Amino acid sequence: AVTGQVDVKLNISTGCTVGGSQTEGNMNKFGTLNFGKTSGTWNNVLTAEVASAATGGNISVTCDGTDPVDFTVAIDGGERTDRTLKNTASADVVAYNVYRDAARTNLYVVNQPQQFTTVSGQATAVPIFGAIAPNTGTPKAQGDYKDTLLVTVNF
Amino acid sequence: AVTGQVDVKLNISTGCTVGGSQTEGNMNKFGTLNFGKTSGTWNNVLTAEVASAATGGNISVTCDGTDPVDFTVAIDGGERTDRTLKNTASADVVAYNVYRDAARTNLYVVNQPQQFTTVSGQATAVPIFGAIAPNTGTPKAQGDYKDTLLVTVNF
Repeated sequence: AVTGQVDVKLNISTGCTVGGSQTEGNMNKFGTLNFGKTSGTWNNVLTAEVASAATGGNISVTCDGTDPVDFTVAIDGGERTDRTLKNTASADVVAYNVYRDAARTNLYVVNQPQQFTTVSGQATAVPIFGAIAPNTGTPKAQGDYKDTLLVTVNF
Repeated sequence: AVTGQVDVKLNISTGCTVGGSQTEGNMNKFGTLNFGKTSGTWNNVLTAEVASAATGGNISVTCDGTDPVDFTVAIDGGERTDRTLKNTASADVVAYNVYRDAARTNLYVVNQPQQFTTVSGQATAVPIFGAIAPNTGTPKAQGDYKDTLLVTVNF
């Protein structure tokens, strides 16, 4: 019998809120990274942007304050922690990655707070640009591949 | 004068130990559930994970032996027994809950042994995922809200 304590805390004072999300039960549904349909072996880098579940556009984070606030954005490694989509039925995997800029260069490194700014009376967008490498080796099995990345807007 | 007996017992043989805790005086400090800063009325479900007081990551329970032991995890209802954080100065309360899975579905029911597995030469993590409902009604007073959940790793 090892009984222990867990201090719970919350500082209600002046915070920042994330728009574009829908409450899926008790977990915020931020959006979808839909690469679309594809064949077994694709030569072009498959690339799609996150579509917020609430509006359809990009996640719009706004801060409830007057002065500028510097908030951070961190995305985790997915269900299996290595950013791989898994086929619903078979065990095939599809490696992918999420970048922050339009040219697939600034990668959202696993469990890292990619910095962000937010200004007076405005909603800043959180671009989560997906990208998949060209698979010109083995044709992955037919079906639907999925993953649930947990995006962590933290301060 | 009602004098009575209390039998004390301890079976020293082959037990299981919880890592990630720090001994706060004579009580094991397991960790912190830090939801962060927030405004009076938040529309998004505030959500944070427990951070072990010893390492900063998740509580890592390991057992001492060779056969996989099945240990249980039970969390209580907090200081007031209804999972509410209380403002340090005023009497305002903030209802919350702790779940076991990443999607806020498998709730750690009050005083219930949520089952767990553990194999030899490995440490299993105890995910205590916090979650707070969207308060879009009354703005709670400014300040710090706290609670001390007692996590009970028992066999």
